[PDB]
Amino acid sequence: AAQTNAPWGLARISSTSPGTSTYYYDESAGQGSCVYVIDTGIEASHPEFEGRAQMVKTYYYSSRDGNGHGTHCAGTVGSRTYGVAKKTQLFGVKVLDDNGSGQYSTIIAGMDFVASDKNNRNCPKGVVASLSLGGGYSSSVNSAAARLQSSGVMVAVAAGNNNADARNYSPASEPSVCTVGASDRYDRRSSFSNYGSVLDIFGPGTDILSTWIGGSTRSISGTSMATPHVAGLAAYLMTLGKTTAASACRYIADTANKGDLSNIPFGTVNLLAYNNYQA
Repeated sequence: AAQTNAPWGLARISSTSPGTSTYYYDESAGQGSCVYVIDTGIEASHPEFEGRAQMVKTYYYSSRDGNGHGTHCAGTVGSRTYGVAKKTQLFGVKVLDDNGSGQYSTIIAGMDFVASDKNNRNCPKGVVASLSLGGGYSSSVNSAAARLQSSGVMVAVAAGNNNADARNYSPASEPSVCTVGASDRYDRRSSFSNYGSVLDIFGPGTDILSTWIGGSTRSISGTSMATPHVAGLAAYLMTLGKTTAASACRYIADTANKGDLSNIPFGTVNLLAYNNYQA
């Protein structure tokens, strides 16, 4: 399938070169997979989600996304226009308040929630969780992400936006999950992207158009935007049967575009997420 005039990041993930604008992908499109977006919520009524999004859990007075961040990330995973995996099921877990903040204890509870809640959902092609969040190093936060991954969920986490080594941030620094840095449309490391040996992969993160609250759209930047590209890619590849939740991060790294990014510090992987779809 071909989506013309796609957001640059979608075109990038199906291309061997920057500078194109059509996204190419297998029409299976993540059907039968599920992606949890652990964030500020999801405006599931947005026409872009086509009834495929729902809130399953909140720790606050509402499950609604009063911020926009979670809706934007969910849009990059799975919206009809802005999403990588256009037929996946999206499940929102609101661990962040409407200012975008959340206690680590709530975030941990949300990860353990997903590890159990997947047993209440129909996801025959597999389960992914996208975590566009983080703070300073915490062994307990890393352990929660490790448990979620161990339970059979492909966990993708943001590297962070500090232009620093991600070893000092959580859950970015957890070895067993997929830690995602950000790139721009010219294949440069995004100016804010964290780096370091703990990164597994880069995805599009600068000037990413996606869904927003109030039935709208906007373009924002962050490793928060790169992470759902990778989460959606994992769901898409799992639906194709090419990989599993336990092996998808390694598979994405195996099949990435290699050596094409600029300003990657010595010792950080130079790998850009790529669907290897041959139309």
